[PDB]
Amino acid sequence: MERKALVTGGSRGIGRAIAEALVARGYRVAIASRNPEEAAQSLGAVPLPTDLEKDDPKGLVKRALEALGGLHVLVHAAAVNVRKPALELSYEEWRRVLYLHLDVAFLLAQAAAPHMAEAGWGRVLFIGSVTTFTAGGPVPIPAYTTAKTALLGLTRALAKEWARLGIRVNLLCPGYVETEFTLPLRQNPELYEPITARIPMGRWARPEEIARVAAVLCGDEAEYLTGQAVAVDGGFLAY
Amino acid sequence: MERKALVTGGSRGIGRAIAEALVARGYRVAIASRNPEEAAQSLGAVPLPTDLEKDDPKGLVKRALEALGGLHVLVHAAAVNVRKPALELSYEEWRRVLYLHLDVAFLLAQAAAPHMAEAGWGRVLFIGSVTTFTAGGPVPIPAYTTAKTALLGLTRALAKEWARLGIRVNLLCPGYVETEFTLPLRQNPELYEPITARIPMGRWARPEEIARVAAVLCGDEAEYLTGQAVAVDGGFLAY
Repeated sequence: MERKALVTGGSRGIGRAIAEALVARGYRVAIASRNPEEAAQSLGAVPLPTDLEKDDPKGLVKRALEALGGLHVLVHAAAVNVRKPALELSYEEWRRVLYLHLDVAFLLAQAAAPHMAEAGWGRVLFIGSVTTFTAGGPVPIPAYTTAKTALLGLTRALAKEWARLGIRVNLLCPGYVETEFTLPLRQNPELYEPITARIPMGRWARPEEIARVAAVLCGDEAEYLTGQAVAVDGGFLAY
Repeated sequence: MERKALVTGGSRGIGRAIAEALVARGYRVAIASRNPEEAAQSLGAVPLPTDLEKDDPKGLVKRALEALGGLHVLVHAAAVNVRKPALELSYEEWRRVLYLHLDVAFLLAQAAAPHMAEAGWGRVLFIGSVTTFTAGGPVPIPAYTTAKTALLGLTRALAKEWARLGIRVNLLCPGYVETEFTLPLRQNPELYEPITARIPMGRWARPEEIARVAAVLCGDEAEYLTGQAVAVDGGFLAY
């Protein structure tokens, strides 16, 4: 395969859809997650079992390099969250969310960049949220909101630093998507109704619809597109 | 051809590159401009001679419908500007810039929407600028800045209104691109140097690089992407 890609959180939800879209583009893909074997076998990707809440990120990148024979694309779609308001949230919980979403994003990108630079072409795709621009509405998710907003700053910073190395860095911000990660949200009218009423398209996205844009940001289409957030939200933020 | 597209300002610069990219996607394209015949013949599109600074916009849309047998995509890339500071600018000049960039955007979209709605699928692509987010730096372009920023509001408004009609509306914001429209800017060190120093990628874009993203926003990739600005600027805004 052409481009070599590593997708964390690639066995479920959005990550899985992105991995599938990249395989469809002819990329050699490695899927990292706690239990990536089923997804890897089904999608035709390389499985890299890992617990990114504990395992050294650069170690995962090394494994990806060894498994793929190079590294051009990094998509950090790993998911996790502690849905509690700030007054209830413990520092440990705050750190758990910020570590996986933000610190690991930095560590993975830092480790992957030299390989992309050597190849003279790279794409880093961080995953944001509508909470990169708002506070989540009826849902108490301060840590998640902070982390997903922080990613926009990291995106701009790395895009600036690595622009001359052939690397493009962007933040894909999906809106409300039908996935297991959002399963608890959709199964409650008091929350689903008010949120959906603000989506002009009147429906939540299918993971594959989000992946179409992720693929663009991981390809030649993004040659002159870097340091930006791209929201794919059915019109939610515009409402 | 599949999708039917109308591209204004499609015989030169960014518009021409977008028209070419759409033809490459298998779309039946109509190019509108003062003298679109050479471009239409070269690219394999339908020429629609028109002076959008004077001719009724809905009349152009009608001609496009007749020439293409339908209408799914509208790209308003027509260009014009009066580079004078606010204290020097006359109301007539202010209106000239706002009319072509903004009023005509509204009139063209308003006329095209019913046809897209009937087809159950549509894409409206307005063209912004880095001045949709800033004031142009060393260049005195208040009218242009105002118009290109206004387009973001129009984009959100129309995206919201037409979401359930199958229409997606977005604003492609190109950075500094090598075109004849920007020819006077590039031929002056005192202006080119300070601007380029703020582009992380260290170079201006080729029209075709911008068109790659325009094509995405005029295709199925943008199914769940609406009411947004997408900046393709080599990292300029992020710097």
